This record gives sequence, structure tokens and C-alpha cells, in this order.
Amino acid sequence: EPKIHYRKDYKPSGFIINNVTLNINIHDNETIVRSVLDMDISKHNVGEDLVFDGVGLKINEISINNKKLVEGEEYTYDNEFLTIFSKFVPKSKFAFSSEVIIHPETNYALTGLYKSKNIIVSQCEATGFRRITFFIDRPDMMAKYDVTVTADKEKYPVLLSNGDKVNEFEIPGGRHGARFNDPHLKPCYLFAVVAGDLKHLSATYITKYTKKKVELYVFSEEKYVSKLQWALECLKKSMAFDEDYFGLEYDLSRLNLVAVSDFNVGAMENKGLNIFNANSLLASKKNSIDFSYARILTVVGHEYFHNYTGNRVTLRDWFQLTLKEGLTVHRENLFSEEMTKTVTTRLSHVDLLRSVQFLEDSSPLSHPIRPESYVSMENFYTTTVYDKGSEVMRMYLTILGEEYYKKGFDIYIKKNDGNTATCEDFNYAMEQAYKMKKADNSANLNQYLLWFSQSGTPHVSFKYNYDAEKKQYSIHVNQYTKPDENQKEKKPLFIPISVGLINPENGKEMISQTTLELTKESDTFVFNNIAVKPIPSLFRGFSAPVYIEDNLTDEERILLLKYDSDAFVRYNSCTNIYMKQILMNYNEFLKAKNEKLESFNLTPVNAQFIDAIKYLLEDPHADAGFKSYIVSLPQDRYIINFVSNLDTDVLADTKEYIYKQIGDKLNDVYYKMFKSLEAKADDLTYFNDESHVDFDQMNMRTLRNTLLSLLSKAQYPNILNEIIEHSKSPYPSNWLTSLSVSAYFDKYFELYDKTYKLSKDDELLLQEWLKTVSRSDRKDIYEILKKLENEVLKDSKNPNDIRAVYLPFTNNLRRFHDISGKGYKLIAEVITKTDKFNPMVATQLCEPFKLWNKLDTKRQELMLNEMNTMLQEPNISNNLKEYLLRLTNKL
Ligand SMILES: CCCCC[C@H](CC(=O)NO)C(=O)N[C@H](C(=O)N1CCC[C@H]1CO)C(C)C
Ligand SMILES: [Mg+2]
Ligand SMILES: [Zn+2]
Repeated sequence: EPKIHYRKDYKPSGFIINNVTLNINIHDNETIVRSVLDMDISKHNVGEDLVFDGVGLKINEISINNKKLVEGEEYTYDNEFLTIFSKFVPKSKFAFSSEVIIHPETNYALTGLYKSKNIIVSQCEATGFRRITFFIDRPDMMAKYDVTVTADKEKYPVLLSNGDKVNEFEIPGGRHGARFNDPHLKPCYLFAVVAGDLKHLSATYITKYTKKKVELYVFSEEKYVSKLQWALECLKKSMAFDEDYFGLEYDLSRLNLVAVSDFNVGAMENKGLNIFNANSLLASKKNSIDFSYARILTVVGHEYFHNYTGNRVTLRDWFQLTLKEGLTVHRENLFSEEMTKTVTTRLSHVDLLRSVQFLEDSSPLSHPIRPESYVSMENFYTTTVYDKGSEVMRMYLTILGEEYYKKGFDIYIKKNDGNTATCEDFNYAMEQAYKMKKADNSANLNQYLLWFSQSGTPHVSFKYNYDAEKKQYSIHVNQYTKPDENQKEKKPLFIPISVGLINPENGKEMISQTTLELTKESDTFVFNNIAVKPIPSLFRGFSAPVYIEDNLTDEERILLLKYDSDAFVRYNSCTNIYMKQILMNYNEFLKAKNEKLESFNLTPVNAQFIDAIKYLLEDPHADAGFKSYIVSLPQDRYIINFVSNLDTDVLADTKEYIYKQIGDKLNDVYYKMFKSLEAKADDLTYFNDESHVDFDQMNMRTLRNTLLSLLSKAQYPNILNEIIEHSKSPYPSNWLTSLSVSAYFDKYFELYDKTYKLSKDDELLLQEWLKTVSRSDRKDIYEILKKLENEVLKDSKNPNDIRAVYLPFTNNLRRFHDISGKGYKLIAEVITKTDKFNPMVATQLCEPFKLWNKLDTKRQELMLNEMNTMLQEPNISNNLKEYLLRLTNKL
């Protein structure tokens, strides 16, 4: 809650920075940064003081045009802003020079310049460049960079910054230097530097259309150079995809990707020098679980795609974040759907959005994808801006279709290349394409802007009529968004509804798929020549980011699950059956608890639904990934969107009942499929080949591991033998599952020791092991956390370690939410501890408190007490204070 920046207040700077010439001299106990800004006065200038951002800098010298400026007389510096009084600021082109001292060796917040293990590395987005040197540190201040880095040669043999390496030189005293020129105008947030004893793999890529030769290097510490192979393949895939779908080619002679051990987020798109959390760049089949492959593909792609949507077209201001992030996520999703060719890839996104993003959008943190105000920009790198952003960017492709979408996208890139841009710029481009598609210059996408400005998730509900004799069917649709703090009156959105109509007698499609365009609060869509009463297949591919109220019977939903063509509608039909059941049994258990009944009834799971699950499971031509979705209940964070004053214990009992009802019918089926899938699931074709992954085979393993979990909880006879055997697989996805599912057996602690010994000498694998323990369904999980703290985590400041120990545990419904509040106290203590050195990670660890006002009134109180205690810690960070104030309804 200090200074609050507002979106309508945007004004261009009174100043211009045209070039940046940096020298960065790294020493053991200090790094010295000399910087010349070649600057000018803008047409917006009104003779104001020249104010630079600069945070924690120790000033050696400051000058303008070779004249030394002095503290008190010519400048003030308060550790956050440097003010050059106007009477000493020139009125035409001038050279500002500064030299400062910084200390990456003691920078544990991992913003600005820092040391990660033995690598020196920067992270500048959003406001980190000001921790390196003085700057007008905002994205519309675009300049060209000339960067020299020096260091001890033995410790830091490899020196990297943005763009072309133009010189390498030796320095007396065992030092060396490298100079880089980046020809592309950029904002400072895309500046990067790395120095280290790095090893690499490389390739040359030739661009499709202009035949530009591009050198591709991927880098890590020596211990893990062999884990770089997949990344380099993913980069080549990415490049090809942007050329093939978007006609976009890379624009420098060289592209480097670098892994570092300590990183607050996944990776960063610094021009020509993308930097990664090692967990999102490094893998090997012997030392990584499966999910690493899709992770790396996603993150390499995402950061590559930013070359156009973020770097060549950048942001005017930070309120426009979703323009680069939503759009880049949508680009990556298209890429990943094309690379994987599995329906589970779209389903995984939808599952994330409806759980994590819907929760945010009904919390006190709710915001539109283009926010109106902020305090710490770091708090607005949200699932809203990324995920709901991406669904907003995706709806344009749904509305326009592939050809006109690619047209609109080209107009956007062409118009804004080399410049900053706003969300309205993108909409205007898509609007040009829309007019072309409707053949009508009066068509507009003004209404579509409300996807940017209006917060909250729309609810879309349905009523059906069929006239048997006229062969006529109608779908009446209503949309509603719940008023909130951002808008007391909500407006109808442009909602695309992809639909099919299934004949329930034969399972066949009755119409060409079509996209209904709902733009009013309600509308009735009518279909002729509908030969029988259909079942509607609604929101195919999850065509808009909404709460779908299908108004279907379970019988109808079963028919969709079995016979519809669309993976999402099939999965959603299943999800809705589960949700009806959960809500019903939750209410039954809740009445029992509150009225202290001695006896009561529970509604049984629909038997035909069960049969339908069985039929799907036993179908050898049905997709293994899809099957894993059908046997899993909806996520807790999805469910909670449907329940007020949620008693988490009652929910836990509800889920256990339902899983047991299903298992009591299907466990023999589960076991037969677990055994029959083994040959194809665990086949070792390509186990030595890091350039190729079979994602279908991976989904077979996921299914096997899901079934093993289900069978383990049920205590299926002799399943312990199957778990033991599974712990000998060469696939870490399997042997870490073995640990997980062994939670329900006396052998857990044997498998804990065994898998720890298998994980401990690979830092990323050890982190996957920590996650596995943390997520284990153990009665003694609090004592197991203490053991991790004492034996493994200890004093680590590595965010991947901290996150791995605590975050999975916070998803343990029964234990995290223990009615004592001990879980809440435990995570609050970790947040407070962590905020003292890394505020961004501290705010990340507050994730489980986002649903506090959705819980039962005792749990609500217990969470609020912990948040209020954290807010009382002295020297709480602005990141964490802002976050908690907003979450608790004070800001
Ligand atoms: C998923 C998109 C690609 C990953 C990289 C993005 C960062 C980004 O936008 N780079 O350009 C990120 O870290 N995003 C966050 C992220 O992946 N996080 C933040 C903490 C670590 C990591 C999840 O474990 C998500 C949660 C928004
Ligand atoms: Mg470590
Ligand atoms: Zn991004």
C-alpha cells in the first residue's frame, strides 16, 4: 500500500534514453557498474527534475556532459530515486554517467544482478534493472545497448549479454572481458547478463523464408550439460512453429538459452539471451519425471514466442501485461497442442483455469486481465493475466477462424513492430480482420474490449425446446457475471459458443459444428431439420472462459461422455456428473455433522455412470490420457467455487465416499488395466534419445500411476507387490509414484530411503522427491515435514527447494486444513521467514490463503488471524504487505 499507480494516469516521459553503454566489472565482494546514458529531452518535457530509478545502489560518481554533480547541491539520492534538479539538466542531447557498486553475492531476492550457485545472472523484469544501475525503469523507455562484462577468467570463463559479441579481450590480473551490441531497441526489462563456468550444446538453424543462419546455444553448469538436449530440440521446434503458423523468423545471428539453479519464476525472454529456471530447461529420461518434457517444451516455446509478442512488439506500460503474456501463452498453447497431438494437453489448461483462475476471479484479489491500478507490479503476474488472458486471446481465433486470425495477427505485428503497443492495438488489428470476414465495415469489436476491462467469470446457462413434428430445436442462452469491487454493474460479453448436436439413439453428429455468437444477456438459437430430439454438445474445446451450466440430466451427460466427439465436452459432462454427486453427498454429510445425527443416508454414485466409466476404461481404442481424467474427481480448488462456507473435512469425507463407491465396483477393472498397460507404458524405445518423446506413451504411464493410486488407497489385495515392483522401473515417474502410493503401507519409509538415494545427487530430481514426500497422504505428514526441514531443506534459500517442501502439502485437504490451524501457522511462518530474503517467493507461498473467505467460519477466522499476524511483522516487504492487504479486503 505505498504509492498506487493508476492506468488512466499514463503519460510519456519528459526524457528520452537513446543509448546505453554499460561496463559491468565483477569481483568477489563487489560488482562495479559504469553506465553512460545518451539522453535527450522529449516533446512532453515541461522542465521537470530528471528523476531516475535506482534501488540499493552505492554511488561512486555522477556526471552530466563530463561535469561532476554533487549530492545536496545538484542531486539527491534516497536509495530509491536519484533526483537531478532541473536547473542542472540540459535542454538538448546530453550524456549522463554514473558508476555504482552492487553486491550480487548477497542478493538472495533474485532480482537485479545475483549469484546463483557459481553463476552470476540478472533478472530485470519488471523493475529489476534499477537494482543494477540508474534508469527511467519503465517499458516505454526504449534504447540500444552496448554492454561490456569483465570478470576473473578462471571463475567466469563464459560471459554473455544481449546480442552480437563484438570483442573478447584479456585484462591484467587474470581477468577478461566481452563486449556485446544489441541492435534492437528495447526496454531495460529485457536487458540480461550472465557470467559463469558454463558448458553448452549448440546447433545452427536456417530460417525458412530469408535463409538467415542462426547459431543456437543452450548452457548449464558442467554437472548437468547432458540434460540440455531436449531444450535445444524444443527450441528448434519453436522456431519452426513460428515460421510455419505465423510466418515469423528470428532476428539475430545467435540465440542463447541459459539454466540457473535459483530463479523466482519459470524463465525470462531477455533478447537473444533467454534465462531459465533449471527445472524448466533441464531433463534426462533417467533423472526426470515425465512432466519435465512437456514443461520444457512449454517454457522454451513461451520464451521464444515472446521474441515477437513482447520483444519486437513490447508494452507501453505494465497495465498492458496481458498483451504479451496472454498472447504468448496462447501462442505456446497452439504450439504445444501441435507438438503433443494429445487431447489431454487442452484439457490440462482448462483444468488449471477452472481451478486456480476461477478461484482468483471470485476472491478479493479479482481483477480484469488489464488492471486499473497497482502497487508492486510483481503481484500482477497472475493466473488471471496469463491464463484468462490466454483464453481471451484464444477466443479471437475461435471467432475469426484460422485464416482471418492469421490475417489480424499479421496486421498487429506489422503495425507495431519495433514499438510499444497496448491491448487496444491488438483489438483494433483483430477488428480489421473481423470486418474483412463479415464483408462489412460497420462490424466492430468494441464489445470485445470488455474481456479486457471486466473482472469475474461469466455464467452461461441453457434451456432447450424441441418440436418433434416441426423437426425444430431451440437453445436459449443466458449470461450473467456477478457484480464485484471492480464493476458494480456488469455488461454482457461477446461469448463464442462452439456447439454440436448428438443423436442419442446412435451417437452421431447431427449438424456441422458451428460457433454461436452470444452478444446479449440472453438469446435463442434455433435449428431446423433436426430429425430427433438431440443432446447438445456445448462449449466444444472450452470455447469461452465461463461457468457452464448445461442443464443436462446425468443420463444425457453419460451419453455425451460415451459418444460425443469433443474431448472437452466429454470430460466436462463427466465433471458435472461428479459435481452433482459431490454437492449432494457434501450436503448430506454436512447436515449430519451439524445436527449430530446418529444415523443418516448418503445418495449412492449413479450406477450407469459407473458402467460408463467401465466401458470407457475397457475400450482398447480409447485414449489413455482421457481415461486418467475420467477416474479422477474434480480438483478441490474447482469444487470450492461451488460451495459457500466450505468445511474442508466434510469435503474430504465426501471425496473418500465417492472414490470408495466407484472402487468397490471397478477395482478389478483398474487392476486388470494396470497390468495390461505395462508393456506399452514402460517400453524403453527412445530411452536414450533426448530428441524424441512419445506423449501417448507418457499418458499410458499417467493412467497406470493413477490406477495404482486408486488401488493403493483401497488396499487392493497384494497391491503391495505391484508397488514394490514399480519402484524398480527405470522411469522416475514410476518409481516416485511408488513412494507416493506406498503411503498407505508399512513400507513407505523403506521406499522413502530407497527413492531418496536415487534422487539425492541430481538437484532437480531431489526437488521432485521433496514434492513427492510433501504430497504423500500420510497421517504423520507434519512430522515428515520436520524431517525434511532438518535433514534435507535446512537453510536453503533456493526457491525450488522451499516450494517443493511446502506447496504440495498445502494441497492436502485433510491435513493442511486441520481445525487446529496448525497448517496455517506452519505455512505463515515459512512465508514470514522467506519474506526477509525473497519477497516474491513469500507471496507465492501465500497461495493457499487465497480461498480464506470461502471456508467455514472457524477456518476463515484461523486463516485471517495468520494473515493479520504476518501483516504485523516488522519490515514486511511491500510485495507481501500489498498482497495481504488486498486479500483481506483492506486495499
Ligand atoms: C507458464 C508460462 C511459462 C513459464 C514462465 C512464466 C514467466 C514468463 O512469463 N516468462 O516470459 C512464469 O514463470 N509463469 C508462472 C510460473 O510458471 N511460475 C512462477 C513460480 C515458478 C513457476 C511455477 O512453478 C506461472 C505460475 C504464471
Ligand atoms: Mg541447491
Ligand atoms: Zn512470458
